[PDB]
Amino acid sequence: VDLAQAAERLIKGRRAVRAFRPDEVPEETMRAVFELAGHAPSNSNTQPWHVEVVSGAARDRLAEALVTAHAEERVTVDFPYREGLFQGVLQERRADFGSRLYAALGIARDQTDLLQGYNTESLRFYGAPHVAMLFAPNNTEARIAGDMGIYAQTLMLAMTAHGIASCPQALLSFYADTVRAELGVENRKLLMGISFGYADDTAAVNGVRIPRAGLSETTRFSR
Amino acid sequence: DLAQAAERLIKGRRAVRAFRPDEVPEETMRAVFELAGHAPSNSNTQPWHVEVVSGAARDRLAEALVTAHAEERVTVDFPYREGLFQGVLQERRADFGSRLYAALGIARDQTDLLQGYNTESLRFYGAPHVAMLFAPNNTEARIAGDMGIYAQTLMLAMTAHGIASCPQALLSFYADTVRAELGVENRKLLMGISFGYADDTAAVNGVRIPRAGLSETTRFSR
Ligand SMILES: NC(=O)C1=CN([C@@H]2O[C@H](COP(=O)(O)OP(=O)(O)OC[C@H]3O[C@@H](n4cnc5c(N)ncnc54)[C@H](OP(=O)(O)O)[C@@H]3O)[C@@H](O)[C@H]2O)C=CC1
Ligand SMILES: Cc1cc2nc3c(=O)[nH]c(=O)nc-3n(C[C@H](O)[C@H](O)[C@H](O)COP(=O)(O)O)c2cc1C
Ligand SMILES: Cc1cc2nc3c(=O)[nH]c(=O)nc-3n(C[C@H](O)[C@H](O)[C@H](O)COP(=O)(O)O)c2cc1C
Repeated sequence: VDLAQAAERLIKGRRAVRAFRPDEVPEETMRAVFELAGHAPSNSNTQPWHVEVVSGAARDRLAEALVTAHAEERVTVDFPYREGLFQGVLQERRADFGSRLYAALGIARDQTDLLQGYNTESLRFYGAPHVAMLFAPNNTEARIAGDMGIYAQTLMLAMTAHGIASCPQALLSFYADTVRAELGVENRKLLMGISFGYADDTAAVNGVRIPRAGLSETTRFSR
Repeated sequence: DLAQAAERLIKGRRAVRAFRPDEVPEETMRAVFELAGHAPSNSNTQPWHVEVVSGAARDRLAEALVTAHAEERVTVDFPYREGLFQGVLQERRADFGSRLYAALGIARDQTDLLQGYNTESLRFYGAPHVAMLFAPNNTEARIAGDMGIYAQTLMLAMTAHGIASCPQALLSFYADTVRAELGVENRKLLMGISFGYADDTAAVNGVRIPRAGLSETTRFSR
């Protein structure tokens, strides 16, 4: 395996997977993956990430607690929304993603109950046997959050290298107090959760193909 | 196999602080930046705007940064206040600094040497190219997280083609200077990434920065 070919395979191969088989990732493989992810760089080598990996009965209790919190409207998000977050082309991209996702699920925007069933399953980690909750310092701002993203991508690519599918989910961070209470975590903010395991390649949702903007839209070269 | 190749990329990438003058071939640069675009993001928003600078334009930019620093014209879009890092995070920062400054041969009391080192850092460590990572005006934690996803995708794509890199928060302390030299408006500068081919004869490139143990950053429960 040539390095240039390997990076293309990992980077393009990793996709947000929304339906998993129940089979667990072997403990030795999970150890190798999370050890490798720790090699992510960060400002001054601060490594601000605190990662809680949940499996088995603890993962089942956590899924049920999230479903209950969602039903009781107990939203406890650590990161507030900022006005005008997605305007212009950012809004166009979100709308296009939403349309492709709902078309792959076979759901129309007006089918409120079907959107509910789908979102209940999202809180059950899309059936994934494992979830990694990415906690960050209480004073996390843009620079620290950037490092949390560097880590998240290092982890997802290390998972892809071992045939482990993943879904990064901001949704899980909307019930941060529930995650903290279940896991006994104190004085840390929850940025996202990453559901992981082995993809169910028969699920239509895993056939969704999300495009990218391309060089003309993202990059400029000057000399 | 793929598992070994991922280990080689993730562990092989290091912050390189001395470069050869040789340029990255244009076709390789286009392939690397197109591959980096495959980074995921919230709702596929892809909030990144990247300015890649080379040749005479890179020289003019480096000299403008050197001048801004010498004149104390610091302009920051994202604050970096002292005390941002506490407890173990502060000790990891101090431990890194002790390792870096020992490799550079610069003591804590050497103001003239620290100034000379910072001048070279604003000259992108002699790298033939620099990528300036611009983010939306209203960037907060979630959007910044996506910028980080992109930055790591880009650095690993570079490593795969034997391209060395150094992410630099330092360059974001002269945001108005970078904006003016590049004709950029209404975007915030998060960081710069200097890149090219490592000068393997430089002592600074021999530094190996460790990581906290898996037991220190990760907790498994069932
Ligand atoms: N307002 C501004 O202009 C700011 C600029 N920056 C820049 O952004 C980058 C990031 O800064 P930072 O993350 O602090 O990294 P720095 O390299 O500045 O400092 C990293 C660590 O090394 C220590 N250190 C500094 N000099 C020595 C030495 N000779 N021997 C041993 N240890 C040493 C620092 O202590 P100490 O606490 O004494 O610095 C700190 O613990 C740098 O280029 C910095 O100059 C960062 C923040 C604010
Ligand atoms: C930080 C972050 C948070 C995300 N949050 C969610 C989420 O809550 N639910 C979800 O279904 N997908 C979520 N996504 C996944 C995407 O929507 C996806 O990465 C994007 O559409 C690009 O598609 P791809 O990853 O399949 O290439 C998130 C992605 C990231 C990077
Ligand atoms: C977002 C970010 C900003 C950084 N800023 C600087 C910088 O301004 N100057 C510098 O010499 N190194 C900078 N670093 C590089 C590191 O300090 C380095 O990644 C860390 O010490 C781990 O070492 P390694 O990348 O060689 O494995 C930065 C790293 C990141 C991820």
